[PDB]
Amino acid sequence: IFLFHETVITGLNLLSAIYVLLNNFRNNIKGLDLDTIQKSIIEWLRETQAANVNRANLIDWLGRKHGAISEIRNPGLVIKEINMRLSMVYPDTEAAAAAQDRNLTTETLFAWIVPYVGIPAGGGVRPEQELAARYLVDNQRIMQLLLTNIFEMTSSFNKMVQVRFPETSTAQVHLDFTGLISLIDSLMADTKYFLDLLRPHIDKNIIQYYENRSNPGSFYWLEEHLIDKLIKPELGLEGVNQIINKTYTLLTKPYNVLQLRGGAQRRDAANIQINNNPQSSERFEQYGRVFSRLVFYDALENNSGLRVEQVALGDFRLSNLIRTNNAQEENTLSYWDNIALRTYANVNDAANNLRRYRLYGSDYGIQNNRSMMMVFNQLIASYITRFYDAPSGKIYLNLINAFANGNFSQAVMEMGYAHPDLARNNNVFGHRGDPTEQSVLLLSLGLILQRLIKDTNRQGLSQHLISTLTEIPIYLKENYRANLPLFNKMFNILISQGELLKQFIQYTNVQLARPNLTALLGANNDSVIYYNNNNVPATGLSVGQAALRGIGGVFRPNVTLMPLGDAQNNTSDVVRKRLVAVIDGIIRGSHTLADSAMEVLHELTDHPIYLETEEHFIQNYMSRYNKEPLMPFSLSLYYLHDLRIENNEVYDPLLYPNLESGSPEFKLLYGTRKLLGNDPVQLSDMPGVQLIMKNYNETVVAREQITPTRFEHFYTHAIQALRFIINIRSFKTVMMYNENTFGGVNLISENRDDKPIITAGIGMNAVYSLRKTLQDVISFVESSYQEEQINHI
Repeated sequence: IFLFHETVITGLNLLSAIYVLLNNFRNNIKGLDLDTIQKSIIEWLRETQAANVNRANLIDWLGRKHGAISEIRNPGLVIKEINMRLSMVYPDTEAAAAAQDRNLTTETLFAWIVPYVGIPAGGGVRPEQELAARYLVDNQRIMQLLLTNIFEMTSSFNKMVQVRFPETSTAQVHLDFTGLISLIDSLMADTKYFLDLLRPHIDKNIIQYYENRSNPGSFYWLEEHLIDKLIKPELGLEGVNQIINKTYTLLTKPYNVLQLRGGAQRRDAANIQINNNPQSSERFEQYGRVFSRLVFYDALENNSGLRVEQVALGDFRLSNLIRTNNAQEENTLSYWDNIALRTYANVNDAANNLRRYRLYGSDYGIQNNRSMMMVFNQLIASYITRFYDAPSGKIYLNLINAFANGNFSQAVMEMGYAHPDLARNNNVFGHRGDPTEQSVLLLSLGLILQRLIKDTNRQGLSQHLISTLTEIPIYLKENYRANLPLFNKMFNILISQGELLKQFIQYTNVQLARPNLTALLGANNDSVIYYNNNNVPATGLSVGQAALRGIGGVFRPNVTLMPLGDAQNNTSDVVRKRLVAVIDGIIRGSHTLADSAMEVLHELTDHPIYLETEEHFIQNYMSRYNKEPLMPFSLSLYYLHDLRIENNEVYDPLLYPNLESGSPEFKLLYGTRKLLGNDPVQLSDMPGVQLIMKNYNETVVAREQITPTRFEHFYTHAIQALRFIINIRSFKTVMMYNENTFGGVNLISENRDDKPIITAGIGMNAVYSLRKTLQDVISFVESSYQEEQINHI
């Protein structure tokens, strides 16, 4: 009964979770199927009357099936918005410098294609219909969602799902699923094996309840939907890969070009025509804005597309260190009062008017600004916050030494090598140029770390630093144990995202040009930050930009921020070098902090045993109750619970490294820390898994017993599946702009028509941890009365 729960039900829940993710992945990729979208648009133009040529009619069309051409789940997401200013996507193909380019929108294109509806006598596609298939599709949105979905899915660990680039004639991108497929076969075989073994001792009704194909989440239901209709054919996984490749190829292929000039008086007049003499850059869709947003920010949109409201510096716990010298000295952090005479605001107006752009926070995890740079800086913020003990006012030096005194000593000790996230009030974030490899750290966090390394008391001794581990409080070492692995894994997720983006940029022909930013925004060609007819030069000499009294500004030209520039400063080659530079900076910082986290962890006497709620919990439980606490592997599946949604994006507080020692969330993280990691898990690292095995073999006779190799194999496959699922939904997905993506879908439901893992309803087949609260799980472990918990199961 207990063993059945721990083997059959656990394996069925894990396989069902794998199916949910794979099926949602399939639906998303089908939703971004560019081959179908283009062919359907051409068919629409072939079969539509001239009067019905409008975006509404096409949206209705794509929502329907037309012969072999499949419907699209969400037509409006992949067709350009009606008023999308076309110069926002196609670089200067456009003349953004006029008030006539303003009347040039997708509406103009729909008005331009009216005369080229219908089929020529030959039956072949019109050239205009091929141009319409290109220019009417929101290609940038497709590329963004495709990249994000792939990046959520990519699972190089355990060689599960590997994104390989075979650069042949097609712009080839392949998702090798062999590892995940072999793992699915393995867990299905193990699930069937324990079913066969336990059939004689379990009620026939229970076995049929977990086997009958009509019951969702049963073994044979999975054998139908997960294997027969997904892994090995409905659209199979290899067909999904085909659509991924074809879509990416179609996104990056050469096309014929239109001359997008227009605007007689309104948006239904066309100076548009075929351009049979195009520049090379126009034959290719450009995705510089998309990649920019993925890395740091998309400067073209309001506030560079970020959520950056000016807040008092004291919103952050460590605001007293957003400073320039010791606490007892006179602060010099200020802002430019007048640029003509280069005067600084005085102490009072500086301390009262200075605001921080809220790109990170101390009280929450990653919940906004899911770009690589801002995720990176928010992780640093939480890092310093969690490990700086306020009552003592100390942080362990080895945590930050390599970062602030080593690889990133420039961003912390020198000025200009950080993004300026401080300014006087009534100065919005605005439209901001590209950072460099050396300005991916937020200036505010750099100043904090500078204060952490350098601050000294009146006797010259270090103010904030503890030099030896022996003097770290106990609970803080517990916090180390539980949170440092999360920090390492997350900085490595950033590294993996950056390296994979680099492989896409390098091993495919994608063009990464930006539009004519200065024309669209009306900014100066020397402007490094522009917002509402204010031009911030690369010197940073603008009223309100942060500065240091008596020394100068926080901007270093050609380092802090690049000019936003015109189309010529926004070519695919240029933006390519800029994106890769920012990526490399993120990667270097993440490597350094991750190595430091592991270094401090290695110095600690860390022997994680599965579901110890705290140090020495097992031995003390044995001492008090003379028995070994129940720690079934099933409880780890609690992490498969529904993620939290905020502003349509998932996050997971349970699996964010800001947890506090002794809390229930912390106890789960402390118990499952090696299980969440990437290291092999031996069966002695899970003592309750070994005890349930021994207790079942003591009852059954030789023929029906289990080998420590069959148990080791099942659980190796149980570990891998759980890690694959968790790494998708709670990490890769959470650390990226994930709206309209598959990674964060709920795996659980109380409706069996909704999900194959059914909790608290007709068809309920979920493990104990998915039907109960976290407190129930922790007490499941820490209760003396084991018989009543076994009675629960």
